[PDB]
Amino acid sequence: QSMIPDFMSFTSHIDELYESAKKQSGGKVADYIPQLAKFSPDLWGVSVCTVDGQRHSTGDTKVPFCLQSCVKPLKYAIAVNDLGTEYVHRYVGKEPSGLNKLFLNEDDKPHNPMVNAGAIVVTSLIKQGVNNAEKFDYVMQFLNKMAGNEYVGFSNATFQSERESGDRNFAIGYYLKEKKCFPEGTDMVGILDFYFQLCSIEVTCESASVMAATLANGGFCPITGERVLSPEAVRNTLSLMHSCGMYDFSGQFAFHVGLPAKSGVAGGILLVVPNVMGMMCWSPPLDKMGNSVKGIHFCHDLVSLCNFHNYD
Amino acid sequence: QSMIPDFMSFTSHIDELYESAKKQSGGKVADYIPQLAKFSPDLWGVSVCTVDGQRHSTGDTKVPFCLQSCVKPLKYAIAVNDLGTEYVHRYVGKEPSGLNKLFLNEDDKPHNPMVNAGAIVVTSLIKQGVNNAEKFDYVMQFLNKMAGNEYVGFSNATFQSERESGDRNFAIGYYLKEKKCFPEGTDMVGILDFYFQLCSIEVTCESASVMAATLANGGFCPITGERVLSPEAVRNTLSLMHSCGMYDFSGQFAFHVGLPAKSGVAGGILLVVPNVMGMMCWSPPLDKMGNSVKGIHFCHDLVSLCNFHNYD
Amino acid sequence: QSMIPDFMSFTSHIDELYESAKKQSGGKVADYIPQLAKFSPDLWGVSVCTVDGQRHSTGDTKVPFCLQSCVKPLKYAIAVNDLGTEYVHRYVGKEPSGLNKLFLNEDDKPHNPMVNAGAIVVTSLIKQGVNNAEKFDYVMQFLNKMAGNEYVGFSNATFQSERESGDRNFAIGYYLKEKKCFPEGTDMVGILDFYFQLCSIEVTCESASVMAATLANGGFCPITGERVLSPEAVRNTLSLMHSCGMYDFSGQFAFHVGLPAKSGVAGGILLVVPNVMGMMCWSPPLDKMGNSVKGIHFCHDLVSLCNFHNYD
Amino acid sequence: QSMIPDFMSFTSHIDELYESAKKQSGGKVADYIPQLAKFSPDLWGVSVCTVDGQRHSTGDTKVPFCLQSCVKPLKYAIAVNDLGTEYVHRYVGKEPSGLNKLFLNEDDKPHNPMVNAGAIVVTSLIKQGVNNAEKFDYVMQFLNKMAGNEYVGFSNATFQSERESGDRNFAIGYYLKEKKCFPEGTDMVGILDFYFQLCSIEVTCESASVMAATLANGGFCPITGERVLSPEAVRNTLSLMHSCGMYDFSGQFAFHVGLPAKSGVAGGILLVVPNVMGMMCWSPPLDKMGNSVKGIHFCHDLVSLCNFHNYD
Repeated sequence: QSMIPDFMSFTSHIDELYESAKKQSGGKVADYIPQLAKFSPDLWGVSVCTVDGQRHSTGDTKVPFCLQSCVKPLKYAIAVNDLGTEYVHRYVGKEPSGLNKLFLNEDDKPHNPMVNAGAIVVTSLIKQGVNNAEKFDYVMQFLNKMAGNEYVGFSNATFQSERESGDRNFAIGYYLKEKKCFPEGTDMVGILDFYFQLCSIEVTCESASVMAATLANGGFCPITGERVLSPEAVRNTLSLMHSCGMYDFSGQFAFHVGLPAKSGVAGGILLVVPNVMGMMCWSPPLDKMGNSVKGIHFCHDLVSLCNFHNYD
Repeated sequence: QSMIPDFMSFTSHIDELYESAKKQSGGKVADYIPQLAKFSPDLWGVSVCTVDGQRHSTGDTKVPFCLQSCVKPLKYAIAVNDLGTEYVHRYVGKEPSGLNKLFLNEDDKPHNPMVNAGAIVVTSLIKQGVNNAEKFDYVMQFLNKMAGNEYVGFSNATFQSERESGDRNFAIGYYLKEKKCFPEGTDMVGILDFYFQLCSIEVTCESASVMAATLANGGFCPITGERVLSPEAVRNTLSLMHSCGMYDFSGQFAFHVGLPAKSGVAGGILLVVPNVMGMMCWSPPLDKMGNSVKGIHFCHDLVSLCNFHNYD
Repeated sequence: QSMIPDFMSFTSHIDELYESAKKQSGGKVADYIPQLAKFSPDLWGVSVCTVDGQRHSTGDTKVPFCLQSCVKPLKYAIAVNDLGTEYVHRYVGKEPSGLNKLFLNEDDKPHNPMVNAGAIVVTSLIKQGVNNAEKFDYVMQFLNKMAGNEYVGFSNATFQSERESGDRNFAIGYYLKEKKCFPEGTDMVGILDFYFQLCSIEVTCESASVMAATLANGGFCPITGERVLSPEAVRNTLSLMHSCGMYDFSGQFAFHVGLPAKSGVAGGILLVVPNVMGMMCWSPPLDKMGNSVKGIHFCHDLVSLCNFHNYD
Repeated sequence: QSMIPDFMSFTSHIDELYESAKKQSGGKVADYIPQLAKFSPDLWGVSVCTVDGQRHSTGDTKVPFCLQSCVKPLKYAIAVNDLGTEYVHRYVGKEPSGLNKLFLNEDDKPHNPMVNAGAIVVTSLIKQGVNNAEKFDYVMQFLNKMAGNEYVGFSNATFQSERESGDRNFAIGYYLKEKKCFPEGTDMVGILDFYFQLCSIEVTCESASVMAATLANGGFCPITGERVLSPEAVRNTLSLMHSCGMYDFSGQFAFHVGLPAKSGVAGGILLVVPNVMGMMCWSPPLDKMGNSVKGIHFCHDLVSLCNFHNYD
């Protein structure tokens, strides 16, 4: 409950950590598509939004960037919220996979919602029946509520490039169709289209931190008081972000940082400190694992300083 | 050189083995598409064609059926014949894979030409540049020469069903595209189309046995004297049929039968006894491994009786 | 901080859950050795020990049983406590493995301290230099402090049976020696002996719950006020128990229960509710995964009722 | 039947190939034990022994060296010869494994007799009941018959070093014991001892080539006319040498050379040309795969020149 004693002083520490992370210039900006290669390796922003509704930003916190995989926890939350744990998990697993890297697990289901095959299946469960345009509007609405109506855009350029370039996602798409992993009567190619769109949704560190804070606040948006996601949805999302949100670094991350988080190839890291605050770190240069270098650094420092680790 | 002493007497033994195999009624006729489910489980034919040009058939040896995977050795032979060992193998491996069942190997190449991913890549190497209609005519011509101009048809029904149903081959198709496994400028979807057509080519035990005899005769068609395939092509094809031609039964088959062979889901088994004869066994009911039950039985008996095993 | 409002009332709920679990009669009592087969499938005990020092038991909470794998978290805590995170992890990983089931990971290290290969390596790090008798006394002392000097015995019968029967642990032992996984100059066979002894240490639900409470209390024994383990040791142990403490059920467990726990083939389940209490459930009949049936049931019920899940 | 036209001229070609291979100075002499590191990288010998009984040697063909893995085909032949295909294969598989590298396969049996786990199991089947000294004498006798009584020694130094250093073979030993892979009442540690001895048996290129010729001659020693191995034994051995005799190079070897062969860490390569001749190439420097560099080179050249490939 009693988060941080003095928020203003906490703010001062965020800035120090931010400054320290700024010195980390390693990594490479994703470049499989021009829309990602465009970004400057020097962009670096950190936005905080407590359960209180208190805000604080430092760095490039108003420059829009694509959620990419950061959207995975979000659409999963939405699915559980509208369909419940039981139904959703008839189509997707609940744990980290081994590491080469099969699309399905022992039961012919994607290992979890945080890997592509999983996110693709989860995408096929949301608002079934209506057209893609409607489904897309539906999720945008949902993301707006989580962000307390702050910035939520869309990158058509990214969407177009992701589609006419995601051969691997199509491989996954057909494979899942082959294994009957989708709900009866699913238009697979149409689902991949919806999936590419969701990955192309844009946010800023500021609006994203509010989304994170909503998850940190048991499903209530810290700046509107509104209930956006069901308790069940939030807990599931957090559990999976804890164990599968940082790609191949998930294990190390859970051990050293101990916080629910989710990274994206755009350089973002959606971080959550349960009952305390939500955060969004962003910096285009990624490491071998695919996580934002400055972001990973900052997260370690934050936990070592404020003792935020799940088991402190 | 000195094959079998008396061919007429050998013929009498073929009939006995054929009759013995006829008692084996186990297995299930493939049924993932209606064109295969249609077949009667009782169809059973065995055609022999020696290096001499001597023929002999017993059973349903004139009922057309699709080559399916039996065409894999054949198109591979063609590729090596027109492009040479070195070039072809820049795109496909030369050995059996482990067993779950990755599309690519350590070097991002399909393990060998006998598995789907391999056959698909091999298909992309033949007669590059021309349209599919032309490529198809080209291979048909080639198959005719191997069969000494005997029956070589095409099943449009099978082709159509294979296409609008091969989700797994499409998964493989996109995956290979993703890993840059095809030659520069390959139209992947167009290649899968050519691949489905090749699998739909029809033969009879009689015309197929002539094809096998051509491979048994170092590349010369036993009934026309013509050189159809280069020595290099024939040896490669035989080596791979020896180790990867019977799906997951390849190991057992190489150990107990010791002959170059290739099975197909239609129930066919293209068998080759180097410098002696070519054969084609056919019977729709397959076992767990996917091989023709009567066919597998007959092959074991043939080797136990005539001591045809590679190492006798 | 504010654990449960009224402990006496909480006690009443424990008894209800205990009674409910009692109806679950499935599973099989381990029987690879007679010392385990001896146990009655009806034994069922649950002991609670809060951070306050408040106690409560129900069922067979005074019948001694072997820790078996339950000792893994405990000796790991000890290693980190005396050697620090960095040193210990030069020899053992920090995450769940895939699932067949290799002894080592990508870096030739046991995946984590909760699997046999890991526990064996961890065992080789404790009190290096002294003889086994001394090492054993050292750990017993440590376990006594964690249990606030309550019951901590030893089963010579189990120890003897485990040794002259653990062919697989010996396979692991030699393999690790082969891969130079032990500290310079380690007597491998001697280490396996120490390992078998540690698995043979006996506790009761009551003394074990105190051990769990010590971990729940940041390293301080709830009934002596003494500092037994360093904060670093406790946090590491808890993180790994969260992700690797329930064998192949770890994933499901982390998702549905969300609590640090560790099971043992004797039927015990060391459970920990951070900053609230420690617990020890015990019931010999195990499920396919190897976890106590009644124990697994009880744990699910406890979290569904008291909302103890890490992310509630 | 009609091997090579003129043997004397063939001899002249062997010398040319031998000379050509001599220029290949790559590779590293095994050095996990001093008894192997001792060898000069320049040693290079090639001995030929036809089915006729005609001999020819070039290079260091009288310098003794350990069979090491070259003994695997030989003891397997012996097992099949005394127990028959059926019995032997209740304990060991018949095919190449995948590639990390599990000790057992799907049925809990070593994949084949050519890998360590397999050879160890095969070793436990020979002359059961008698003591190791007797078993050893028994196999020595057998090897003498295959070598037409030519050089067959023993390296006690190698044996001692292999034992007090084969941690991995012990891991395999205990693992197999754990999976009940040995015949009822097998003294596992005693079997590993017999296994280390068999690997320490010494031969020269000359005596080994005679052993190979015996296999090439359907089980009859070319220089004594005696029947040493049953036809069944020889065919099985050859089939497995064809597919599993060159470690991880087996696939490539079967494709490009197409001859039954078996390599050893001492630098030897037991080669067999069915119904023509037996050979033994030896040169201490091995490649990444573990095969003799000069040996591999020579074998390729031999087949390209004399068209000895199984499918020429």
